[PDB]
Amino acid sequence: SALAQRPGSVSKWVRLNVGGTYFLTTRQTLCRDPKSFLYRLCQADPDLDSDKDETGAYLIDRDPTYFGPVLNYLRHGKLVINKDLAEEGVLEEAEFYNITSLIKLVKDKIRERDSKTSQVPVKHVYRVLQCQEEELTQMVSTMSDGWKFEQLVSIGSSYNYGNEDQAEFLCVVSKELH
Amino acid sequence: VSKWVRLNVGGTYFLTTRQTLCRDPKSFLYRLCQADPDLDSDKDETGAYLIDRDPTYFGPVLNYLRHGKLVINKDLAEEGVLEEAEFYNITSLIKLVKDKIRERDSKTSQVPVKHVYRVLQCQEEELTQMVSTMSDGWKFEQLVSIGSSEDQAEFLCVVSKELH
Amino acid sequence: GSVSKWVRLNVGGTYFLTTRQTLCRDPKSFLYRLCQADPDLDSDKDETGAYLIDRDPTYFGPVLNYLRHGKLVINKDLAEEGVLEEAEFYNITSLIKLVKDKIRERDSKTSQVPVKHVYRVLQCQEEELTQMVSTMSDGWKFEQLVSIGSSEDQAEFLCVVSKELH
Amino acid sequence: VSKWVRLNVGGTYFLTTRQTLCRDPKSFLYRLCQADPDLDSDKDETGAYLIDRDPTYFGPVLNYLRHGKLVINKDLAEEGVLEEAEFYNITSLIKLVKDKIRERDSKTSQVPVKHVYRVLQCQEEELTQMVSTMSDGWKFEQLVSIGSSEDQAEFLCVVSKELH
Amino acid sequence: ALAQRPGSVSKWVRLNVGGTYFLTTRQTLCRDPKSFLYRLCQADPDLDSDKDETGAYLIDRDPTYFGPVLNYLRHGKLVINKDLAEEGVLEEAEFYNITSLIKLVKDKIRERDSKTSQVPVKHVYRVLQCQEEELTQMVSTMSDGWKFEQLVSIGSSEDQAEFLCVVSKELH
Repeated sequence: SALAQRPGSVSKWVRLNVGGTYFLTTRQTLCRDPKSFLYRLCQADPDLDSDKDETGAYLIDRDPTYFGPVLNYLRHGKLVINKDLAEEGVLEEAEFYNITSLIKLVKDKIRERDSKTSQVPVKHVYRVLQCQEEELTQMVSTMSDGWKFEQLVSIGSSYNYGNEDQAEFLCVVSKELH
Repeated sequence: VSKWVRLNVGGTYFLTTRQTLCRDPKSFLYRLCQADPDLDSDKDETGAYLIDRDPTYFGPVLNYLRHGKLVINKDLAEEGVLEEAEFYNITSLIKLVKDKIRERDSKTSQVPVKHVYRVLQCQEEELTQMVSTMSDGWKFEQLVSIGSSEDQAEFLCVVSKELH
Repeated sequence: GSVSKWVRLNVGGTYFLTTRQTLCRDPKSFLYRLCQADPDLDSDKDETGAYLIDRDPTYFGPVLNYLRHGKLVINKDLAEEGVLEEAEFYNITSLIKLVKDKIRERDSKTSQVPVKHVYRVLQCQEEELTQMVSTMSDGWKFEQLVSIGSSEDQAEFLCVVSKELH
Repeated sequence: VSKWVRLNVGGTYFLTTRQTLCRDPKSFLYRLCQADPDLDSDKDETGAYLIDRDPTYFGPVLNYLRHGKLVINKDLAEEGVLEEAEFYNITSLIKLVKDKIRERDSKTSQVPVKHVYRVLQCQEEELTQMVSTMSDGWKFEQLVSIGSSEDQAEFLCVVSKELH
Repeated sequence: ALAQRPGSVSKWVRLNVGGTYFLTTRQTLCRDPKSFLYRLCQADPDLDSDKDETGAYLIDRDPTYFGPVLNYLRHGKLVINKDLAEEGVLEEAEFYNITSLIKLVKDKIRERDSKTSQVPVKHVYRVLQCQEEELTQMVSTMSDGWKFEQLVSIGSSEDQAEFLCVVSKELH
């Protein structure tokens, strides 16, 4: 019944037993955000000397898989998620441990990808080129790079009017905008 | 008399508290929680309880029993979850697990987001203008004459939009 | 009337625990010899008790799952071809069927057949044109439309619309 | 020189039988199948042989030696297999993997699925029919009036078909 | 009591990176004299307290990104699997200070973000002209690779012609 704490109670290197798969990290990493459950470890908390085991690991009834990204964040202040981990189980772990900074960023991600699908795609831009027939072949083959043919449409077919008169063709052409 | 319980699930070991293995008291797991003299021999030398089931699927099961949510990693197949939910007898989860299966099954739809349309009208003079100026999201499908000889039309013109 | 219940497998390095009884679902399979406690494999047992098996464990999961619950559970990363080979070596006829249905299921899914279309020509005068196109039922896409004279009564326009047949 | 042999590729143990490692006698591994006096420093406490390489990619290789097939999990990089194949020197497997890599590279590059076209003809009355009764797989492209105000043709109508 | 450890004067070096043990040879870690690792390579005294109860040196970083690092060293080539986050490697490269790696790791991060290639693979366009009678023919005896686009009528009520016809062709 605690006479005093245990020889490792302040060690540099701390062993966590996050739900089964043991983790390794330096006590001081845990002192990054001083409102987290884990900040207790950082400060030698004597309430934890019954949730430590045989190896002197700290125990944690939570999911080792999801924990990683968290422990990394504490290590360098960055969000790392492999492409198969499910970000919501990262949220649930961010809350449980209580890392106010992180939780903001996870829920940023969660929107960022519910955004990522949402779009109206490729804001196409259109242009109406006009020419006579005598240069139709020309106008079509000498379009600019990237632009596509959408439609063209006659404007009067069956000889002219007088010693002058309106062009003869339109042509609408498009381009992407990625 | 320990708060903690080790589980040898198919081979790999799992750590968790007596407290988490009784959130649903009809389950198999509940007996462990209850310090049962009928699952004593099903412990190994290091103390764990032995459980002839694949663990890679037993993950999400144990998470639910912790925070009451469903957490499935993109690659893990739901169908393998369900079997473990049903083997362990955790009805509330099974409900959730079959809702995921119906959830993502119905996504085979090649049934697209319905395009709405509009039929614009303008004269020749403001046609180039009309086209280039075109508002946000609207694509161009076709235009047509109404004869280039009382206003009525000079040109008509169709255009589409997505509505997801 | 003995009950030596549990047994450890050293499949390819990574251990496995499963009950004697699980390994007696297909009595024509290699694993049935482990189940009967065969003296001819006492020298394929290491120190820790387990049975040595010179095969890939990443794929031996699905195979052992079938013998627990009689179903085919395959994660999306694991390639089914590897489940087949293991299924053959261990010799689980029932399973070798199931695994070979999966492959033909999927390796004939990647064959992408053109979508069929149904096509109709409507016909609507100028006034009621706008109305026609913007009201269209679900699925029906636009295709073309043509003036029939652009200038008595008749019909003013026609129009082709179309719809997937998935 | 027993029967069973333990490796230790990159710090994650492998188990296999002498017999699997003699398949190719011009590969590094072959020395571990004979019982080499000069690869006995590189044994550890557990008796296993030590190998400074990456055990992710080593699996496939070791598989090929057991049953002569190139099995790969979908996520893993073939380029990493190639490289581990080469190191160990299995000329058979380097060929199989350099097949796999050519087999899927330049995947995203098809010869332009050629198109064949027709030009259907009809009159006022059967118009609706011609379109509504179109052969399997042909697509609509364009239709044309021929002078709308003793019979002749009234409507000409182009149509395509993909040739996969 | 004898003399020395059947395994002290050893080529082999155990790391306990973030909690999952890695094995490698002294000769491997030394590939870049500038890196953090180069020190454990050379059995540094200012690290003899980051070793554990069984000889492996300790590193507070994430193994699941380490891998690639320890590979590049072994064989001077960048390997990452399709599911690992390329960004997370950059950090583990920058912490260890492997300069040649950090030029590669970033070049891949460009390489695939630098790949919105909706870049319209080009099309050349032509304008054909044929009468009514030989209008079915043109369309079908049309050359290899060309597609149809649109066609436009020219005056229905002298031999010349009666229809234009636009037709595309891809430029792969």
